[PDB]
Amino acid sequence: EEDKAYWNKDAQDALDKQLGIKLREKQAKNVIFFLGDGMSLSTVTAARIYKGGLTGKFEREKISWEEFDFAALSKTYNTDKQVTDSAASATAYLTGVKTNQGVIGLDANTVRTNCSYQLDESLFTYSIAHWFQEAGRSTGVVTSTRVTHATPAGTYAHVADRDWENDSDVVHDREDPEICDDIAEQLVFREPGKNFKVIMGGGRRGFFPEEALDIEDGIPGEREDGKHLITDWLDDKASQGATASYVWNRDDLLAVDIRNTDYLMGLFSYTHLDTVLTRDAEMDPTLPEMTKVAIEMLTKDENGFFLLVEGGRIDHMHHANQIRQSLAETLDMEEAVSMALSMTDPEETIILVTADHGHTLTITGYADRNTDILDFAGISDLDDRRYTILDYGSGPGYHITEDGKRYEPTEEDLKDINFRYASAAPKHSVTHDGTDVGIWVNGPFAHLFTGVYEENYIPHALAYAACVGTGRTFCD
Amino acid sequence: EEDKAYWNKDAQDALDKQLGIKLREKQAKNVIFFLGDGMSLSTVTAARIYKGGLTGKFEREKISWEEFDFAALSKTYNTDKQVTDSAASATAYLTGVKTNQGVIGLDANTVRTNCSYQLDESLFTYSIAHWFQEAGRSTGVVTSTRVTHATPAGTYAHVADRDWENDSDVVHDREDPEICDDIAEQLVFREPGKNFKVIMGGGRRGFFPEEALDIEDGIPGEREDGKHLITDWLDDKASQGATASYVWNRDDLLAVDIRNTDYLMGLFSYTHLDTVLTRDAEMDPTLPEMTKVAIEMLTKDENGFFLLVEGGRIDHMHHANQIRQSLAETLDMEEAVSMALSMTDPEETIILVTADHGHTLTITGYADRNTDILDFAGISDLDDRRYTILDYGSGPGYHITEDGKRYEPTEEDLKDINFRYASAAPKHSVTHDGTDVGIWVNGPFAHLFTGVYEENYIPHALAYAACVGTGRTFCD
Ligand SMILES: *[C@@H]1O[C@H](CO)[C@@H](O)[C@H](O)[C@H]1NC(C)=O
Ligand SMILES: *[C@@H]1O[C@H](CO)[C@@H](O)[C@H](O)[C@H]1NC(C)=O
Ligand SMILES: [Mg+2]
Ligand SMILES: [Mg+2]
Ligand SMILES: [Zn+2]
Ligand SMILES: [Zn+2]
Ligand SMILES: [Zn+2]
Ligand SMILES: [Zn+2]
Repeated sequence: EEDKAYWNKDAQDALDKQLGIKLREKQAKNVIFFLGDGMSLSTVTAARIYKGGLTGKFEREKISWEEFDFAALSKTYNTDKQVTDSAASATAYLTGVKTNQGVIGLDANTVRTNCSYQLDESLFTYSIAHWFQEAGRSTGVVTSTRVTHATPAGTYAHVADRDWENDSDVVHDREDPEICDDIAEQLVFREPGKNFKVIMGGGRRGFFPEEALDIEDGIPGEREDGKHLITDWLDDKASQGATASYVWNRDDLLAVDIRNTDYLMGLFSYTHLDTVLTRDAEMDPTLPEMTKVAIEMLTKDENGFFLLVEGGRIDHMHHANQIRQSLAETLDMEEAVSMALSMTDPEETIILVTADHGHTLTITGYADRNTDILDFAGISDLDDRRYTILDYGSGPGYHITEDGKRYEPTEEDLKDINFRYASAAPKHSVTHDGTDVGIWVNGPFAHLFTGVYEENYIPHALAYAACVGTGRTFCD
Repeated sequence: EEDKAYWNKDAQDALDKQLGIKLREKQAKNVIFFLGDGMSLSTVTAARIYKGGLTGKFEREKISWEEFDFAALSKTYNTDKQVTDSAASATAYLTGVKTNQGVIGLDANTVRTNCSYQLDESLFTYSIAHWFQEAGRSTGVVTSTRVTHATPAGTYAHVADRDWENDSDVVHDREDPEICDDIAEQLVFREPGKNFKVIMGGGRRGFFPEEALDIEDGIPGEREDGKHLITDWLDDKASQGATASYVWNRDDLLAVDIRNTDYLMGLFSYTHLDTVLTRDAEMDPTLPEMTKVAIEMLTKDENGFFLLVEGGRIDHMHHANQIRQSLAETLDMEEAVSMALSMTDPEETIILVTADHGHTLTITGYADRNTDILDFAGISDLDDRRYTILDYGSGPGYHITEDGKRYEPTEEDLKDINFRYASAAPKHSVTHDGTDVGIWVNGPFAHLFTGVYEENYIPHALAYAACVGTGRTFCD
């Protein structure tokens, strides 16, 4: 059992592992950046125990990226808010500069929602993908969200409001769609987006007009400027003499001819991809399946590549206080990191996992070891009503019953994938959490991540190791 | 302002600092171990912003131990509970073995509250203070809690229930005080406690009987066996030919003759010491003042020393959801680390800061940069009532008004040092939180703390760097 000799051997071994660490002081060829949107340290702990429940190891289970020797903390406050949104944080960890709430790829001079600031080049921050391209290397993005959402957008767009995913969004804010480029336009017509070898995720809707109908669903598009950006993208690649493929389901993705495909656009939903627990496994590729194909394509570039993979709906599930779903999203991303580890060489590939910000998830006491993380924890000594292990500081989970008592979750509630666990402060969408988030790194220069950093440090460190961009460099 | 150039220089400097790290691969002569009881990562972030509010730096401020280059994460589950108490965690991080809820210094064979198990030497786990003693080096302990409380007790005691601080506690559990040694007894009559050079904190009550009255307050003691343990402690020291001092107030501590004093017992309260915001600064020494004298005493040992300093009422305040007091307790500990750093030599002294377990504190959005961390964050779009930036997943803060609405905190509330910030799940005493906690380290072999570790790894790593104990060692 877990007795004295057991823990002592457990510690001495972790000690041996730690004394056996070999530093990797060699250039990074490849960088694969995983981003769990909203993935607080409490999400990671709870997901570890959730995973353990599936495997039978329970609290002793390990999350794949926790096998890395280097972890660090990341401070996420931005230029105007203590609790950052997904846009300003992406600008920090992908372009190296902190910024204002709702702004992508522009500095804190920006006034949110005012398109004029996205016309001023001096205010532009440039992404690590931009740097990889400037260096003659390939770039790609994979996400479970719309490919125009804040996180992926951070690798290529410069907009004064992250809501401006397509031209209908710009118009909704009374800005001029003729001069205010939306994110979907930027991905297809401007750098670095137009040079991405791989683009996968959701958001077909932002790429074709109201007059046209969606592949698969036949839902009218959102564009109001008549542009058919997917065909524009396909034509552009063809006119360059390259082979390009556009796919929208799992079988077609898996059937892609990797050796002969130069460019791959895979858009698997009109909107964000379906969540792990609701998706049709036949029609939707999983995060690890996208990750795999992406790596397969990008690794043809012998000079190296940068790929962003986002576990994006972790955040959306937490916003609704839908903790069961949030944990399943998280593990989809944990399995993708394992996919990436198994396919690449650590003497040449940095795998970095982080979060853009947290969520107000907490893990309360005092359930026994091996208890399902999503179960009840006990009964309250104040109102004699049950409470769950997991709960939140903010969100719609807060519930005063008709007779003015605290809602008591039931056993049916716990199993319901749409059940909202309790919060302390009611809100229609839970707020993000301002606590520092984790960073975990493996590969070349993984030891540049030991302490506590400003979130914007990340890419500057990554550029040093990869030898890209205009800052201090390993090759320098 | 915080524009593009600003953030880029910020990151390049942090990068320069990182590339300048020099490893310390030399033996540790000294080990100073700071333990923030219940000091979750969210507590550290919130305390960082709280400190900034005092210094005018706000979210840009840095906690002293955040200047260290090495941080790591610690997994705190124990052998029977997902969310650990202070007793089992202390056993883990001070003796290197995880154990059952409520148990100190025995392994998981122990059945809580069954004294028989504390009679079986084969189930004993030994503390890093024991190991320093065995190596001919000095040891001490400083805390804001009773000196018999779980945390300090982890350095010396072996009991089947952490409630057994004095004999009256043992009797209350129907165990035999004659053969079931309470914690206060063990500190004075058994090793390693009898050999500590320094003992500071509170809890005089556990050391003298009901028939006797407290120095200072004249409160009858708790002991029911007539023992006067302080005079037993003094007499033991004198009969060894050593000088000893017993002090109970700040003036007297500060007046202690350091060069001529071999042993120091400073007990400043009948019970736990008063909280930072309620203490009488003339009568009670601060956590940094204790730390200073402790180091002054223990550094006379040319062979080295181990010192535990606990910021212990962080936890007690969180239990009541009293967040304002928790943050002041935390900063008292932050200032002690600065005191320790300003007095010792990093080529020879490890300073490690960690928590035993967290608390369910969250940092909600969306207040502006520079907003007082303890202020309101905004108004709920569900019930049109204010909510605070800080709140908890568990505790007595949950409050449904008489008319069945969500209590609305007032401006008066926020300034009241006894006001209980809102929780999501009502409980008389908030539960601890199961989320991983931080570790931050400086000095020799600080680079043994880089990733993610079981909480019991800590002392094994510390022993290696200090060359103590029976495990793998740097001197080996
Ligand atoms: C948007 O910014 C421009 C550019 O300086 C300014 O002239 C204009 O009035 C701003 N709009 C608003 C609504 O503040
Ligand atoms: C306590 O432990 C002893 C020692 O093995 C055992 O004989 C005794 O019955 C136990 N007491 C309880 C309450 O189980
Ligand atoms: Mg996202
Ligand atoms: Mg304690
Ligand atoms: Zn986000
Ligand atoms: Zn969000
Ligand atoms: Zn504790
Ligand atoms: Zn506690």
